[PDB]
Amino acid sequence: APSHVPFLLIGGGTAAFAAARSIRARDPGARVLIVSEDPELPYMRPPLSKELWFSDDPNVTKTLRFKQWNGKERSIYFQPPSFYVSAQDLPHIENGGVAVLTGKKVVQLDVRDNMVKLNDGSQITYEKCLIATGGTPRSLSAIDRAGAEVKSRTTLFRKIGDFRSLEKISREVKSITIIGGGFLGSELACALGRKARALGTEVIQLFPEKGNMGKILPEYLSNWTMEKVRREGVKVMPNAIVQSVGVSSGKLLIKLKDGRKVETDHIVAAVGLEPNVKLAKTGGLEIDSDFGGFRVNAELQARSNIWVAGDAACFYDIKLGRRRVEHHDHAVVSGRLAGENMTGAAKPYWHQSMFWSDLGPDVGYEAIGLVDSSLPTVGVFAKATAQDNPKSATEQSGTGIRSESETESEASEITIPPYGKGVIFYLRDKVVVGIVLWNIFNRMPIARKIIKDGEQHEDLNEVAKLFNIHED
Ligand SMILES: Cc1cc2nc3c(=O)[nH]c(=O)nc-3n(C[C@H](O)[C@H](O)[C@H](O)COP(=O)(O)OP(=O)(O)OC[C@H]3O[C@@H](n4cnc5c(N)ncnc54)[C@H](O)[C@@H]3O)c2cc1C
Repeated sequence: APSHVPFLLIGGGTAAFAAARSIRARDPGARVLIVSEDPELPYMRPPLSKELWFSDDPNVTKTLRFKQWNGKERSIYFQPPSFYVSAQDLPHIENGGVAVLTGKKVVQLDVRDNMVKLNDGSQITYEKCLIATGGTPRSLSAIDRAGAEVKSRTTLFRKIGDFRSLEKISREVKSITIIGGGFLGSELACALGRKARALGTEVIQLFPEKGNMGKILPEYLSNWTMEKVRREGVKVMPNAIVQSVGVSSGKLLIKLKDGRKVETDHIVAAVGLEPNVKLAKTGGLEIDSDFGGFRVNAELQARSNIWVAGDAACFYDIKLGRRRVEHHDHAVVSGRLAGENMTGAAKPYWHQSMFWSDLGPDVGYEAIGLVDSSLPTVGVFAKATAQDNPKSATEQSGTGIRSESETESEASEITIPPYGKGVIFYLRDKVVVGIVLWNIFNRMPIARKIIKDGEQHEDLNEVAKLFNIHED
């Protein structure tokens, strides 16, 4: 570990990588150190629950290369390992570079001193610091009460190391249970379900809601989604609240509050995240008590020379106010912006971050703004053409990272032109405050503009025609 680095990026995920890239774009002599508690160099998370499981290629667990839905291979890593310089070389190497200290954790932050201390005792001073620590998976309290035998047979799915362990479990055991009905839980259900159809084994998905993604999607589409996951072979148990987990026979026994017993060999928990804010206390840094995460100003600053980006940040959304998100898009754009600000840009974060999820190559969702199933919603559906699927969208764009194909921009203008797919408008009064797109692609710029303008929209059916017609 060097003693000092001009740019110190704490955490080695998506936000950290985008900030490193941005810093080096604006200052090509810059010396950037990423400190990553994981053994792996920076990598994107979306394939871990999607294309890596759909690959029929051997070796996938070793190589972490995946085929997109269009059949083109891509690495999980943001860049080849050859592109980084060594941490030892970074302070003096000609033209600077980006180094990663892997397997190291920042445990203390000294803001007054512009210094951090690592788990190994090392001290690093900085000029400009980014906190991009992401978040930690939530447990289920019934699992924490359970024996050591239960805990060792529970995966909190989040990293490469979890893909590798679970993929092997999937080939060894007869039954895996996913707890959580959210996008990630549902992705993993389809993933494991596909492998289990091959092996003749069992996959269960359980959650308290009436259908998959029940907190976000309206009842019709949530149920549709549950049927789709069931068509994959998965036993989906909605209305399921876990009372306890123990052991009975040679199995884990999950007892639901309603009396149902579920027997299984392994549990995967996908019940959300908590931002990694441990450094706030030594730092004296403000955390948002309502939403979680480090509070940041318009420019993503927590202090004059500390920025925060990605899952860890609680920022003021241009239209929603204070919020935190768990969006790949946000981690990329806020990371990039934080890097620009670290190099003097003084730019505010005005981005409206999008989210996507794929349940295999034939089903895709996108979301933007305030998407909460308890709001009044208006769904406008149409029938799918051959191109209304994540596969075609990947084929047209060359990428399956939907935030790249959609673009980050908002449309210039909205003027109106005089089920398998659709748009769901989420309303506050009769203002569209959020939108979900189901099998509709390359219209995020439009959805951003509709939410941004915040006009009253009486006839949402005319507005829907922007989504339901060809792109095109
Ligand atoms: C399996 C999975 C699938 C997903 N799929 C999608 C998707 O399809 N679409 C979508 O929009 N989003 C998706 N997401 C969400 C998206 O990946 C996250 O929003 C994104 O990773 C956030 O990036 P980040 O840099 O803020 O945090 P991360 O990428 O989580 O990186 C944070 C890093 O910092 C490290 N760290 C934490 N504390 C310290 C410390 N004190 N010292 C050193 N290192 C530290 C952590 O180990 C971690 O590596 C998915 C997430 C997961 C887990």
